[PDB]
Amino acid sequence: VRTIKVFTTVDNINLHTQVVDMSMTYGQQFGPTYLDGADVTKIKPHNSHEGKTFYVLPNDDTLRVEAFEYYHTTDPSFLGRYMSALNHTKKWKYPQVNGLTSIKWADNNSYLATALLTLQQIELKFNPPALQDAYYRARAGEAANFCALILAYCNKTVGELGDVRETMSYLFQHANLDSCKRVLNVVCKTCGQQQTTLKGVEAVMYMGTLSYEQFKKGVQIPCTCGKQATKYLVQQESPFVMMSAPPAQYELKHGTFTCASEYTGNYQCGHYKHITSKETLYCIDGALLTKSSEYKGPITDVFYKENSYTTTIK
Ligand SMILES: C[C@H](c1cccc2ccccc12)N(C)Cc1c[nH]c2ccccc12
Ligand SMILES: [Cl-]
Ligand SMILES: [Cl-]
Ligand SMILES: [Zn+2]
Repeated sequence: VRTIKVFTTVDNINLHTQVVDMSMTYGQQFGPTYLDGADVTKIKPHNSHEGKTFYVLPNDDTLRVEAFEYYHTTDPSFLGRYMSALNHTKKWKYPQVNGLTSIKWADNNSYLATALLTLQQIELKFNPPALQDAYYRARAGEAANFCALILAYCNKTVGELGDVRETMSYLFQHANLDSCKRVLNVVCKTCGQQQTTLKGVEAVMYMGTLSYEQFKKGVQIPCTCGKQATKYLVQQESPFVMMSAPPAQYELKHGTFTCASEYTGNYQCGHYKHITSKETLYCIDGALLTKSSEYKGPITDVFYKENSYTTTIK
């Protein structure tokens, strides 16, 4: 009966020394077991595994508390889905483009690259240590854990096409946006006026207009009475806002926005690029950079900086 010592973990923070029997598979001793994202459940220990860290499923109360404190989910499939994604994302390339960590195109990942670039330019604090830790690694040029976590949190698999807005909506649920506040006023000539207050994620996302300036002046929306009403922004307290709309030709102007999602294609099949405003306009398309003084193209999300806005409309 020969043995080696290894560490098991659910979080890569808390390591648990195990003595393993070299004549049994990891799966027989631990249940589902991963080594650097690879599924080694049906593999027998190797002398070179001595002192290495293996991920296991949280199969006791100690490991369940550790997994919940790290990932902020009790979903028992999570660790498995993370590890399966990570097995592929650790093989992607993470180009430095204009001081930002991007992703070289692979496995329909344009929506993920656009989300990754966006997250480096808006002010957001994630609540799960897993997302905070992986975000810092992605900033340091190694975004594999961060991309695999995004896929697991969004219940998406490597290879699937995706929507930046839906990705941002899920990630914003795991961010501290509690103090974000939005006040709206809607004016219908038939129904009269309606003031509402939104908090949290709803306070920073809007669907139907790209222009923050037009949101402040008033946008036309369908009223429940079948007429068009005017909705405008009374008050915003947030460090950014995200303005989305079905893709349409749109002019982006240097210095008037943080960054933007360009989308070419249809609802099922298409490709994202990312536009960012620095000293001029940069278009980042995975590894590919192109720069211009002006931009006109199919835009679906625009991000703006904010702190505190109050309308002067009385
Ligand atoms: C930007 C785009 C989109 C958003 C909203 C309205 C649109 C209308 C026409 C064409 C595209 C539209 N996403 C990716 C499509 C999309 C949404 N959810 C998805 C889930 C998987 C794959 C693609 C998608
Ligand atoms: Cl793509
Ligand atoms: Cl963070
Ligand atoms: Zn009305």
